[PDB]
Amino acid sequence: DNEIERVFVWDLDETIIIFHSLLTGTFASRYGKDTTTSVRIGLMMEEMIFNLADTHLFFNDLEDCDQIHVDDVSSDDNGQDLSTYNFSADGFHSGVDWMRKLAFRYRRVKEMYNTYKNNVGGLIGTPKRETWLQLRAELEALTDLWLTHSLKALNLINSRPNCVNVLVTTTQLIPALAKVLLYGLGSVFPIENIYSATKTGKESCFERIMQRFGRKAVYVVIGDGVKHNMPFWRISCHADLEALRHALELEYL
Ligand SMILES: O=C(N/N=C/c1ccc(Sc2ncccn2)o1)c1cccc(F)c1
Repeated sequence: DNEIERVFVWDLDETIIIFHSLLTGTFASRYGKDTTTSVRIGLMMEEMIFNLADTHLFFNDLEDCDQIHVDDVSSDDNGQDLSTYNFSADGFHSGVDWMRKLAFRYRRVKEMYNTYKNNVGGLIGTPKRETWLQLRAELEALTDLWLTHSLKALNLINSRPNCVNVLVTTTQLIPALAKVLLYGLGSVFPIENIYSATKTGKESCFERIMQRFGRKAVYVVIGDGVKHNMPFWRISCHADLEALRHALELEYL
Protein backbone atom coordinates (compact mmCIF):
# COMPACT_ATOMS: atom_id res chain seq x y z
CA ASP A 1 0.00 0.00 0.00
CA ASN A 2 2.27 2.76 1.28
CA GLU A 3 5.33 0.71 0.28
CA ILE A 4 5.98 -2.16 -2.13
CA GLU A 5 4.30 -5.16 -0.52
CA ARG A 6 5.20 -7.38 -3.49
CA VAL A 7 7.94 -7.01 -6.11
CA PHE A 8 7.92 -8.81 -9.47
CA VAL A 9 11.14 -9.60 -11.36
CA TRP A 10 10.70 -10.12 -15.11
CA ASP A 11 13.13 -11.90 -17.45
CA LEU A 12 11.57 -11.03 -20.80
CA ASP A 13 14.56 -12.41 -22.70
CA GLU A 14 14.01 -15.34 -25.10
CA THR A 15 10.60 -13.78 -25.91
CA ILE A 16 10.68 -9.97 -25.99
CA ILE A 17 13.88 -8.15 -25.00
CA ILE A 18 16.28 -10.75 -26.39
CA PHE A 19 14.45 -12.55 -29.18
CA HIS A 20 17.35 -14.54 -30.61
CA SER A 21 14.83 -17.26 -31.48
CA LEU A 22 13.68 -15.04 -34.36
CA LEU A 23 17.06 -14.61 -36.05
CA THR A 24 18.10 -18.27 -35.84
CA GLY A 25 14.85 -19.30 -37.54
CA THR A 26 14.09 -21.78 -34.76
CA PHE A 27 11.02 -19.72 -33.81
CA ALA A 28 9.29 -20.66 -37.07
CA SER A 29 10.37 -24.31 -36.90
CA ARG A 30 9.02 -24.46 -33.33
CA TYR A 31 5.67 -22.78 -34.03
CA GLY A 32 5.17 -23.66 -37.70
CA LYS A 33 5.33 -20.05 -38.89
CA ASP A 34 7.15 -18.76 -41.95
CA THR A 35 10.90 -18.96 -41.47
CA THR A 36 12.07 -16.16 -43.77
CA THR A 37 9.59 -13.48 -42.68
CA SER A 38 10.45 -14.08 -39.02
CA VAL A 39 14.13 -13.34 -39.68
CA ARG A 40 13.23 -10.33 -41.84
CA ILE A 41 11.28 -8.56 -39.09
CA GLY A 42 13.97 -9.45 -36.56
CA LEU A 43 16.72 -7.76 -38.56
CA MET A 44 14.42 -4.82 -39.36
CA MET A 45 13.38 -4.37 -35.73
CA GLU A 46 16.98 -4.59 -34.52
CA GLU A 47 17.83 -1.89 -37.07
CA MET A 48 15.32 0.60 -35.66
CA ILE A 49 16.35 -0.22 -32.09
CA PHE A 50 20.04 0.50 -32.63
CA ASN A 51 19.13 3.51 -34.77
CA LEU A 52 17.16 4.95 -31.85
CA ALA A 53 20.07 4.29 -29.48
CA ASP A 54 22.65 5.84 -31.83
CA THR A 55 20.67 8.89 -32.96
CA HIS A 56 19.25 9.73 -29.52
CA LEU A 57 20.73 7.72 -26.63
CA PHE A 58 24.49 8.08 -27.33
CA PHE A 59 24.95 4.35 -27.90
CA ASN A 60 28.26 4.68 -29.76
CA ASP A 61 29.58 6.69 -26.81
CA LEU A 62 28.35 4.20 -24.19
CA GLU A 63 28.76 0.87 -26.02
CA ASP A 64 31.96 -0.09 -24.18
CA CYS A 65 31.02 1.78 -20.98
CA ASP A 66 27.60 0.14 -20.57
CA GLN A 67 26.54 0.22 -16.92
CA ILE A 68 24.32 -2.14 -14.93
CA HIS A 69 21.97 0.58 -13.73
CA VAL A 70 21.21 4.10 -14.90
CA ASP A 71 21.71 5.83 -11.53
CA ASP A 72 25.16 4.28 -10.97
CA VAL A 73 27.25 7.25 -12.14
CA SER A 74 25.05 9.92 -10.51
CA SER A 75 27.85 10.46 -7.97
CA ASP A 76 30.05 12.38 -10.44
CA ASP A 77 27.25 14.58 -11.84
CA ASN A 78 27.37 18.28 -10.98
CA GLY A 79 23.81 19.28 -11.86
CA GLN A 80 23.84 22.07 -14.43
CA ASP A 81 21.74 23.39 -17.30
CA LEU A 82 23.02 21.51 -20.36
CA SER A 83 20.47 22.58 -23.00
CA THR A 84 23.20 24.56 -24.79
CA TYR A 85 25.80 21.91 -23.92
CA ASN A 86 26.56 19.92 -27.08
CA PHE A 87 27.80 16.39 -26.38
CA SER A 88 29.58 15.86 -29.71
CA ALA A 89 32.30 18.45 -28.98
CA ASP A 90 33.63 17.25 -25.63
CA GLY A 91 36.53 15.11 -24.49
CA PHE A 92 34.43 11.94 -24.64
CA HIS A 93 35.53 9.19 -27.04
CA SER A 94 35.87 5.40 -26.85
CA GLY A 95 38.23 10.04 -14.90
CA VAL A 96 37.34 12.86 -12.47
CA ASP A 97 37.08 15.04 -15.58
CA TRP A 98 35.89 12.28 -17.95
CA MET A 99 33.71 10.36 -15.49
CA ARG A 100 32.25 13.82 -14.93
CA LYS A 101 31.63 13.69 -18.70
CA LEU A 102 29.69 10.40 -18.45
CA ALA A 103 26.87 11.04 -15.97
CA PHE A 104 25.18 13.96 -17.75
CA ARG A 105 24.85 11.63 -20.74
CA TYR A 106 23.01 9.10 -18.58
CA ARG A 107 20.99 11.93 -17.04
CA ARG A 108 20.14 12.84 -20.63
CA VAL A 109 19.25 9.21 -21.36
CA LYS A 110 16.97 9.25 -18.32
CA GLU A 111 15.43 12.49 -19.58
CA MET A 112 14.71 11.07 -23.04
CA TYR A 113 13.18 7.91 -21.57
CA ASN A 114 11.04 9.67 -18.95
CA THR A 115 9.78 12.13 -21.60
CA TYR A 116 8.96 9.84 -24.55
CA LYS A 117 8.08 6.55 -22.84
CA ASN A 118 4.47 7.24 -23.85
CA ASN A 119 5.20 9.60 -26.78
CA VAL A 120 7.56 7.59 -28.98
CA GLY A 121 6.13 9.44 -31.99
CA GLY A 122 7.72 12.62 -30.62
CA LEU A 123 11.15 10.96 -30.39
CA ILE A 124 11.27 8.84 -33.56
CA GLY A 125 9.03 11.17 -35.51
CA THR A 126 6.50 9.74 -37.92
CA PRO A 127 6.85 8.09 -40.46
CA LYS A 128 9.28 6.20 -38.19
CA ARG A 129 6.47 5.53 -35.71
CA GLU A 130 4.29 4.38 -38.61
CA THR A 131 7.10 2.08 -39.76
CA TRP A 132 7.52 0.38 -36.38
CA LEU A 133 3.76 0.14 -35.74
CA GLN A 134 3.45 -1.88 -38.94
CA LEU A 135 6.62 -3.72 -37.88
CA ARG A 136 5.23 -4.75 -34.48
CA ALA A 137 1.86 -5.73 -35.96
CA GLU A 138 3.56 -8.07 -38.43
CA LEU A 139 5.53 -9.77 -35.64
CA GLU A 140 2.56 -9.93 -33.26
CA ALA A 141 0.60 -11.78 -35.95
CA LEU A 142 3.26 -14.50 -35.85
CA THR A 143 3.54 -14.74 -32.05
CA ASP A 144 -0.28 -14.51 -31.70
CA LEU A 145 0.03 -11.13 -29.95
CA TRP A 146 2.54 -12.26 -27.33
CA LEU A 147 3.75 -8.79 -26.34
CA THR A 148 0.18 -7.48 -26.25
CA HIS A 149 -0.79 -10.47 -24.10
CA SER A 150 2.26 -9.95 -21.89
CA LEU A 151 1.43 -6.25 -21.51
CA LYS A 152 -1.91 -7.20 -19.94
CA ALA A 153 -0.06 -8.78 -17.02
CA LEU A 154 2.44 -5.91 -16.80
CA ASN A 155 -0.23 -3.20 -16.58
CA LEU A 156 -2.07 -5.31 -14.00
CA ILE A 157 0.92 -5.35 -11.64
CA ASN A 158 1.63 -1.69 -12.43
CA SER A 159 -1.84 -0.50 -11.40
CA ARG A 160 -1.56 -2.21 -8.01
CA PRO A 161 -0.19 0.46 -5.62
CA ASN A 162 1.48 -2.24 -3.51
CA CYS A 163 3.06 -3.98 -6.53
CA VAL A 164 5.93 -3.01 -8.82
CA ASN A 165 7.66 -4.86 -11.65
CA VAL A 166 11.38 -4.73 -12.43
CA LEU A 167 13.37 -5.88 -15.45
CA VAL A 168 16.57 -7.95 -15.37
CA THR A 169 18.13 -8.66 -18.77
CA THR A 170 21.46 -9.75 -20.23
CA THR A 171 21.65 -7.04 -22.91
CA GLN A 172 23.49 -3.79 -22.32
CA LEU A 173 21.55 -1.04 -20.59
CA ILE A 174 21.22 1.41 -23.49
CA PRO A 175 19.92 -1.22 -25.99
CA ALA A 176 17.50 -2.59 -23.38
CA LEU A 177 16.30 0.96 -22.73
CA ALA A 178 15.86 1.39 -26.48
CA LYS A 179 13.82 -1.83 -26.64
CA VAL A 180 11.63 -0.86 -23.67
CA LEU A 181 11.04 2.60 -25.15
CA LEU A 182 10.12 1.28 -28.60
CA TYR A 183 8.09 -1.78 -27.56
CA GLY A 184 5.75 0.36 -25.43
CA LEU A 185 7.03 -0.96 -22.08
CA GLY A 186 7.97 2.54 -20.92
CA SER A 187 5.08 3.12 -18.53
CA VAL A 188 4.95 -0.34 -16.95
CA PHE A 189 8.77 -0.44 -16.52
CA PRO A 190 10.12 2.58 -14.61
CA ILE A 191 13.62 3.43 -15.75
CA GLU A 192 15.00 2.99 -12.22
CA ASN A 193 13.61 -0.58 -12.23
CA ILE A 194 15.64 -1.89 -15.20
CA TYR A 195 18.81 -3.90 -14.55
CA SER A 196 21.33 -4.88 -17.24
CA ALA A 197 22.99 -8.04 -15.92
CA THR A 198 25.72 -7.88 -18.58
CA LYS A 199 28.97 -7.19 -16.73
CA THR A 200 28.22 -9.08 -13.49
CA GLY A 201 25.50 -11.67 -13.96
CA LYS A 202 21.90 -12.43 -13.14
CA GLU A 203 22.61 -13.23 -9.48
CA SER A 204 24.40 -9.95 -8.72
CA CYS A 205 21.29 -8.14 -9.97
CA PHE A 206 18.94 -10.19 -7.78
CA GLU A 207 20.89 -9.24 -4.65
CA ARG A 208 21.06 -5.69 -6.03
CA ILE A 209 17.25 -5.63 -6.14
CA MET A 210 16.70 -7.13 -2.69
CA GLN A 211 19.22 -4.67 -1.23
CA ARG A 212 17.18 -1.77 -2.65
CA PHE A 213 13.66 -3.07 -1.99
CA GLY A 214 14.44 -4.84 1.31
CA ARG A 215 13.56 -8.37 2.47
CA LYS A 216 10.19 -7.27 3.92
CA ALA A 217 8.57 -7.73 0.48
CA VAL A 218 7.68 -10.90 -1.41
CA TYR A 219 9.91 -11.36 -4.46
CA VAL A 220 8.54 -13.31 -7.42
CA VAL A 221 10.38 -14.05 -10.68
CA ILE A 222 8.44 -14.37 -13.95
CA GLY A 223 10.51 -15.35 -16.96
CA ASP A 224 11.56 -18.17 -19.25
CA GLY A 225 14.23 -20.85 -18.93
CA VAL A 226 16.78 -20.66 -16.13
CA LYS A 227 18.20 -19.45 -4.86
CA HIS A 228 17.51 -16.44 -2.60
CA ASN A 229 13.97 -17.61 -1.72
CA MET A 230 12.41 -16.14 -4.88
CA PRO A 231 9.71 -18.35 -6.44
CA PHE A 232 9.99 -18.76 -10.21
CA TRP A 233 7.12 -18.46 -12.71
CA ARG A 234 8.20 -20.14 -15.94
CA ILE A 235 5.82 -18.58 -18.46
CA SER A 236 6.97 -19.91 -21.84
CA CYS A 237 3.59 -21.07 -23.17
CA HIS A 238 0.86 -18.72 -24.36
CA ALA A 239 -1.91 -20.22 -22.23
CA ASP A 240 0.56 -19.99 -19.34
CA LEU A 241 0.24 -16.20 -19.49
CA GLU A 242 -3.54 -16.55 -19.24
CA ALA A 243 -3.15 -18.50 -15.99
CA LEU A 244 -0.69 -15.93 -14.61
CA ARG A 245 -3.16 -13.22 -15.59
CA HIS A 246 -5.92 -15.39 -14.09
CA ALA A 247 -3.96 -15.61 -10.82
CA LEU A 248 -3.40 -11.84 -10.65
CA GLU A 249 -7.12 -11.05 -11.05
CA LEU A 250 -7.97 -13.26 -8.06
CA GLU A 251 -5.12 -11.75 -5.97
CA TYR A 252 -3.36 -15.10 -5.65
CA LEU A 253 -0.25 -13.18 -6.77
O1 LIG B 1 5.65 -11.07 -29.65
C1 LIG B 1 6.85 -11.01 -29.41
N1 LIG B 1 7.56 -12.09 -29.01
N2 LIG B 1 6.92 -13.31 -28.84
C2 LIG B 1 7.68 -14.29 -28.58
C3 LIG B 1 7.15 -15.62 -28.37
C4 LIG B 1 7.80 -16.82 -28.12
C5 LIG B 1 6.80 -17.79 -27.97
C6 LIG B 1 5.59 -17.17 -28.12
S1 LIG B 1 3.97 -17.82 -28.00
C7 LIG B 1 3.61 -18.32 -29.66
N3 LIG B 1 4.33 -17.77 -30.63
C8 LIG B 1 4.04 -18.17 -31.87
C9 LIG B 1 3.07 -19.09 -32.15
C10 LIG B 1 2.39 -19.59 -31.07
N4 LIG B 1 2.65 -19.22 -29.82
O2 LIG B 1 5.78 -15.83 -28.40
C11 LIG B 1 7.61 -9.73 -29.54
C12 LIG B 1 8.96 -9.68 -29.24
C13 LIG B 1 9.66 -8.50 -29.36
C14 LIG B 1 9.01 -7.35 -29.79
C15 LIG B 1 7.68 -7.43 -30.08
F1 LIG B 1 7.04 -6.31 -30.49
C16 LIG B 1 6.95 -8.59 -29.97
